[PDB]
Amino acid sequence: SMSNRLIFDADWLVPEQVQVAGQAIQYYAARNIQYVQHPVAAIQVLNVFVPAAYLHGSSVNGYQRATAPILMPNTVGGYLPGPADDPQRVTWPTNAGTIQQALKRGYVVVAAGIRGRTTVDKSGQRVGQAPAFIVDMKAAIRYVKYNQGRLPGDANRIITNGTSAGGATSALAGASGNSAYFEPALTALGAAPATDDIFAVSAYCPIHNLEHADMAYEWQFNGINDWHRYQPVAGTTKNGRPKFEPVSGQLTVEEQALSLALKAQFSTYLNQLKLTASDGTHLTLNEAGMGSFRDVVRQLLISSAQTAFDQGTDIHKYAGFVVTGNQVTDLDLSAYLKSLTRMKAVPAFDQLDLTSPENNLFGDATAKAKHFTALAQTRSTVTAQLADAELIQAINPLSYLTTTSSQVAKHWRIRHGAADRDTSFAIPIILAIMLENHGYGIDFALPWDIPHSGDYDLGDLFSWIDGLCQ
Ligand SMILES: CCOC(=O)c1cc(O)cc(O)c1
Repeated sequence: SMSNRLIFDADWLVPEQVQVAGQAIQYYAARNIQYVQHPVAAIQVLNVFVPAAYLHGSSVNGYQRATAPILMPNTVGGYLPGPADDPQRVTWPTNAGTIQQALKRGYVVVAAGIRGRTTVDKSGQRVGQAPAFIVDMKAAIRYVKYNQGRLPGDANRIITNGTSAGGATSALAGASGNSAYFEPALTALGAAPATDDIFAVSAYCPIHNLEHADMAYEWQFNGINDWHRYQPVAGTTKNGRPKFEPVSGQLTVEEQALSLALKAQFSTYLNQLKLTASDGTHLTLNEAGMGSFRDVVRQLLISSAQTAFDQGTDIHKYAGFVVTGNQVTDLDLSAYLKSLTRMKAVPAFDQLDLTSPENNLFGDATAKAKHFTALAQTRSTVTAQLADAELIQAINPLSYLTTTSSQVAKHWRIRHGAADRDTSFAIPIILAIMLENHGYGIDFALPWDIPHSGDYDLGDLFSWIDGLCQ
């Protein structure tokens, strides 16, 4: 209610500890903070964790109470609700380990609870579909920045982090700072009267650019007709990890047809982006999906393999790589992709029967699911509606990156595993290049043999953060 003044009190912080790397790490915690005046869902709370030194006037890793970076991780996966995280949390989903390490590194951590596609209110109406996820992320950022100087850490040094859907969430927060589009939603929530532009973005395999992901996916996996992924089983746990029974299928001629068309459409979309290499040349693809852009994808995978090769890794686990002496000199991209295997069917994202997580994301209180591409809407196998064009645009990080804006985060670090088949490599690569082209700092790589995951290189993530903030 309006009784919630959204004023943080350091007095709320109580002492706790956790074991990390053979050491006891002491911190303080304030949990279950209602970060808007008018929440519609119980998940809309945030947890604050603070290195103990900052409540004793002291330093960690060159940081103080006033100057510490504020890492704002989220637990969003599959565009599902993301509960407020906790270094003590053991139930799925959680990046508790990351919080532990971050506190050890001297970062303030603000772990916000985020609505997702399955979230219902008191009446049982859906209130977590798009753009609830980013609205909540922004509202939590606004709470932190409103409470600058009351809350430990530098609110001008907010660094978001997330994996997959959560990576898109993090990238979107960095891209869309102070966007007028989200103002009516934030106002109706009673979010804090402050800005939501952030300092830096960490994103692991950001599942974004959803309206172009089907085209990118088929550009990559066309010619490969068997798909291999995972699906629900159960068994009672102690901490709710939803378990994955395998299922594989075989592309129908209808599917193959869509695939070939989708692949072709990707050339057109890609070319109109006017992406440039650092030499300044237009990155392109021809009608068959070959060209300088494909060569860039190939070079990043080659770079990935070389790093692994130099560490004694057997890169021939996958097919396609040419090694000449001590150098990965070339790559048969098609052979590699076939050895990697296709994961999703066709379309990969905007399914014709509205059964994808992204279909459900684009639903509303009235519609459980919607299409978000013209092709899937035209070829729908169920009665369906197209999601609003402005909404699709609003939750795509790329929409904001057509210029150097002061509202866009200046510092970006993006990773997508070289064994991650959940979206085309082209998707994070486009994001990476567009950032570079427009003058933003961008640290990008496709880490060797890394599956759909995140937070696996914390030592390098934290080194990157420290390079920015100290
Ligand atoms: C399975 C967890 O990762 C996700 O967040 C995710 C989200 C998507 O929209 C699609 C996907 O393959 C994974």
